[PDB]
Amino acid sequence: NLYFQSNAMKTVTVRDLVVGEGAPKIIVSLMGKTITDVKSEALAYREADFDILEWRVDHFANVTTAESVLEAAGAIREIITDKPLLFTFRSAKEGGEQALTTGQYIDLNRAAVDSGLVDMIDLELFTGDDEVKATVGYAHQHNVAVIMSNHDFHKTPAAEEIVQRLRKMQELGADIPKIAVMPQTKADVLTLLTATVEMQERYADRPIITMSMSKTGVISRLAGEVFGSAATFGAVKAPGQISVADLRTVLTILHQ
Amino acid sequence: NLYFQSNAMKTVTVRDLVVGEGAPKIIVSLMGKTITDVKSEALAYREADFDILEWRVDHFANVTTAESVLEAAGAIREIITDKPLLFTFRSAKEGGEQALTTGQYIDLNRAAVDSGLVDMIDLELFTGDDEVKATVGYAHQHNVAVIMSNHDFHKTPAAEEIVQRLRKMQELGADIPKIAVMPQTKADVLTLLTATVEMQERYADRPIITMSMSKTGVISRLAGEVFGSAATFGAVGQISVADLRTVLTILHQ
Ligand SMILES: [Mg+2]
Repeated sequence: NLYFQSNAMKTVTVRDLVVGEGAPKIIVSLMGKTITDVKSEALAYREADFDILEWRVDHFANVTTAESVLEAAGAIREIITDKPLLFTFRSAKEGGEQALTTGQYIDLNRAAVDSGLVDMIDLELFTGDDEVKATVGYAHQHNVAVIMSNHDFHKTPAAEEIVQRLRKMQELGADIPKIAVMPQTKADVLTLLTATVEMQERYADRPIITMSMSKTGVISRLAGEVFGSAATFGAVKAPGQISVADLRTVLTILHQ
Repeated sequence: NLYFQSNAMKTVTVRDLVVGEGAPKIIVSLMGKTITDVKSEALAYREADFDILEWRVDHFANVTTAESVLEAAGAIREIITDKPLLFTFRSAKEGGEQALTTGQYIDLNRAAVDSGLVDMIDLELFTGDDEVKATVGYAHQHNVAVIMSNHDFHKTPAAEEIVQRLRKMQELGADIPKIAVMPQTKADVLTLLTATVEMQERYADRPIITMSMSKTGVISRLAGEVFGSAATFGAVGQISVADLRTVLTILHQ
């Protein structure tokens, strides 16, 4: 556990991966219900050309048993030994598969920070300012980086509001602010790109991750190098996801 | 000559190619100075995967000699027998390599129409309203389609102005309005895409082609299926024709 960050090139370096420099990094997510399912996925992903491995812990059936989470994290880390591992429990409020109280959610993340098996944790911006601040501090004290997140699965907020949220994430100490929004029109995709550009230009001093969801928003997953998003999600493995192989092809074609 | 057009799906069909439907089409350009150069380019492009061949006539040294231009169109057509051929003299004012009087430019396009060898001509929006109306009429009377164009190589107009130009092209009878603008900032690229969406959804009853130039605007060359541009330019920072098709296919699903 040790990561670096620079406000000159606006980068975060974890496990030798420099987020915020060069081409957008590909994040793939593990969604298994059991420990063996998580291993099957990790084995299947090991060959794929991705950069960061995200474990969606809300899909894990035994998330309330500390020993089981630790065992599954340990199993992933022994299959994917050199790529950064991001621990993500998506809350029910923001589309996650299970529900946990605020207290449990914070304890889960603190336990993931303690394990030494994860390089990063995902904390939701709207969890509560006191709780967010406390958990960011704890993660940082253990050399664990924080991706702070916010999702709107049904609409796209005004560009100014998207910018405001990303700024608040920086205010709260996020190492990498992250926002995903849902377009209802084609203009909404451009609104998300506008917000990304404005944030990068006016306020960002670290990498940021942004996305417009659905088939309509797929260009937001491809044009990060120009518009300013530092990472993008792909499936190894709906009609609005793009395969990791195809994402890598496009990113390479667009790389400058 | 023969082409079709439909305001239902907003398409123009020329030599079996349906512009405005499915994935955006790829236009490649011939830039040769001599008929021999033009022939070599066309031969080299013949086995590339592109949809429309554009002849950039302003690059042609013998443009003022009517028989030379006709012989060169004939030579291209012998090599590229199945793809639509777009005849384009880019004027000096809009970045073209040579200068012609308005009259000479109109005579050149009329001669192209008369040849029967070209499927489409490019006419510049700002050529002059009387001349544009007369030449669109002439092309149409001979079943030649018109791509009406406008370029700004140094800046991006306001979104409303981009839309206004595209609407004016429609009003003047363009089969396919086309605009290419240069971004000075990242936001300018988004302004071009915004204008594209606005035009296509609110006013267009036919295909439109839009582009934000430079490496910064590459996304405008890839995302036409969603935002509304019907075609994009490639060559056989710039993305190649092979790579362009790869990405367009990926986005088409
Ligand atoms: Mg169309």
